[PDB]
Amino acid sequence: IQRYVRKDGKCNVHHGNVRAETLVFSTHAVISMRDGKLCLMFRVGDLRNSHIVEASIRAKLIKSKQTSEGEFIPLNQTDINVGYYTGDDRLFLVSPLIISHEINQQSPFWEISKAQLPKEELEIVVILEGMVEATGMTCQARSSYITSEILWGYRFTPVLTLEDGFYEVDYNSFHETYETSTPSLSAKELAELANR
Amino acid sequence: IQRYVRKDGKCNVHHGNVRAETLVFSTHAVISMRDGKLCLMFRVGDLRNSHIVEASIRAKLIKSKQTSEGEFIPLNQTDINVGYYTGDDRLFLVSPLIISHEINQQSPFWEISKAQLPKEELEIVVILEGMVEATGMTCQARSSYITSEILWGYRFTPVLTLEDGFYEVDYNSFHETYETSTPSLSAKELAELANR
Amino acid sequence: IQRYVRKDGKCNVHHGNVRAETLVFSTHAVISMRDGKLCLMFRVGDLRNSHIVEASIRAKLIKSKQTSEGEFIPLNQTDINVGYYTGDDRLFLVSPLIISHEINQQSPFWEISKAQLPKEELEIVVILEGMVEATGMTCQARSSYITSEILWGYRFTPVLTLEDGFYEVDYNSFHETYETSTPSLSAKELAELANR
Amino acid sequence: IQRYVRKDGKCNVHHGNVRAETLVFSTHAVISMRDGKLCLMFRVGDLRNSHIVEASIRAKLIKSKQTSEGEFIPLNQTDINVGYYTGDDRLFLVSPLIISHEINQQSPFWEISKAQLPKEELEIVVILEGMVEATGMTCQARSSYITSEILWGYRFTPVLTLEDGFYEVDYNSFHETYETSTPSLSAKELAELANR
Ligand SMILES: [Mg+2]
Repeated sequence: IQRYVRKDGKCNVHHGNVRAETLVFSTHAVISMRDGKLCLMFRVGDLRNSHIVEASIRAKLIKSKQTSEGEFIPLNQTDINVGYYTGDDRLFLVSPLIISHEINQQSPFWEISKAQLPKEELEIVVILEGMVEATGMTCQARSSYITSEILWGYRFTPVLTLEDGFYEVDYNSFHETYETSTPSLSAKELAELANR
Repeated sequence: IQRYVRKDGKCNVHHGNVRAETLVFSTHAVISMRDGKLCLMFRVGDLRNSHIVEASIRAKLIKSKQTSEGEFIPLNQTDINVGYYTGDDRLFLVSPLIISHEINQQSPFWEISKAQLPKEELEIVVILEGMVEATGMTCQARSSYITSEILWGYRFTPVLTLEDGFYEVDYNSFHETYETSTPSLSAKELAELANR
Repeated sequence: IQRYVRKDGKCNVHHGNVRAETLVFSTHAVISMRDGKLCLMFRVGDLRNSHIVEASIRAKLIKSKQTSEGEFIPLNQTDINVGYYTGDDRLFLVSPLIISHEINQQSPFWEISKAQLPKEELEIVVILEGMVEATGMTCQARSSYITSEILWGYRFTPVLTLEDGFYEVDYNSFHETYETSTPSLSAKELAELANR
Repeated sequence: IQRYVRKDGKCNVHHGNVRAETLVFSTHAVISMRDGKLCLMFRVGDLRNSHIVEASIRAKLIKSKQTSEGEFIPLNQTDINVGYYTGDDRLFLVSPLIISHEINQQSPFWEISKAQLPKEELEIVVILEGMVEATGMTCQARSSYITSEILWGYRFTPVLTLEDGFYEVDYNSFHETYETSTPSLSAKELAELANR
């Protein structure tokens, strides 16, 4: 069993690193099943040459909406759950990670089906926050996924491989994704169907 | 669909910006229905020329009170819920936002009706907190809404408009508000009535 | 109605202030009823000449204990609830505040009666944390309450008075406390008795 | 009763201290019963010559996994509960502490028995985070526990002793541990058995 982190806290990624370069999110987001739940996921890269202390991830849904009373909100913001409750948004960013927002009753994608997706006018804003160990200062990295950028029924290619006592990152695959069998019903719909 | 945030994280607000100027809250707060719940809301502006990382919002109710045991607390503080539980107080401040505190059983405005409002001796203190990307340092901006400053049965004028691939802010409307049909019962009261 | 905080965010405490001096906790802690719940409370002062951004309060119970399996923990730590869940530990420190830990089933003082108190070998450690606006840096102030320092059946004298459009703090009363009718049963006990 | 923390906030540990040296986690982790619940625990040392403000602890489980849909995640991360919900991960690090993750239904060790442990391919990554009072800057200390490093059915030797009005730390015992009667069933198993 090859350790990921050594006893003295130095990680075993990127042989011969030194722990500006900007951080990178995947260009696309994918939606597909993980242990019977539908999930929207996007990938978030590390910083090749520095740790990010107190790193956290959050996402906003930006979407215009009209309240049952006729109030119209341009570009309304609401928070997408990417680990907030269990502390799984407190990232340990030492190699690219797939962040997953599980689509449940409280998720805004609850009723969005495959067909219905390309119709919706929305944008996921993703936001990484954390203190760069090296620099001492607080960073923020952002990115965005509009409708046409969320690929339904795909999964992220793995990029992490163990080679000679270090784990190397094939950054070429970073944005690459592949197709997999995935129902085209909405989450709400899978739930109804399952629950009888 | 015109993006709000570009792939590399630069937002599309305030054409030709550069991301001291002080931040601004609305002068008044409004109370009115959103999807069948009564809501107290106030607006909170952005910083025209800088992002605010790890920006959060909180509000205190300052109100003198007497405990059933006769203890009298001058200017007692209690926390107003403006997204604390779901992470909707973790703001993405890139254009003025209406913050909403939904008036539920645990809200102190639960039993405050329209008539009853101008009678109560209270003050909402609003507090924005966050690190100014530019400056590196932690900012705090505060403001206040006393009774006469909460307008019952109004809504905030929208200020956000898309113009030629950027979203511009009509800062003139920032404080402006308009009237709308709104019941004059208290939340507790609407709840009773609805629940039979 | 004299405002506590002005529209531009400047508070109306300590006429002619300028917003080292150390922060101060009360020398004693008191235990007494507030709206039918028993409460341990201690007072925590402000900084006469500076705000404290992102100010929070927490408390630890330090008490030696033996697990049902015979493991003996010297000076075991467990967290005392002083607003953690509702965000009432996120302080707005602009005049001395009484912090209250309500003694409920999950509080370690649940079964501690008046008689039983002076028998217990314990220490409350109180810890204020926050960034000094002036200094830019993170402060921590601590203090402690051992058994003999928790006064049962008392209340904190008020210190806050409005004088000519500013609220002045009578710092003399800061530590002073007074007696009030308070049952000498433990919380667990009041609960049983009440619940029949 | 010898105080642990004095009225003015100075702690009574390490006679003649001055409040680089690196922080230290125990080399091993132990698993054993505390008040009828099974617990994985590891020890985390203080900094002999400085306090750590806003100190927090978190742990990740790193373990490769395959989703019921065949997706294979190398070195999957999931958060281990070490006080997140009650605020017991907000440490008061003034002498080495045993951090305890109670193994319940939501813990990944739920179904891991004594026999089954040495078979599993996993790694606990532990991460201390906090601002060094002295230095002004944010620190991160990390360490790791692979399978062979978690000792089943052991307890941490105590290291804290009161000597002449100060509490001294026998740093020799810091990593030392001892054996105790402990069932070899998994938590899930003890639960079933107990619950009839
Ligand atoms: Mg911070």
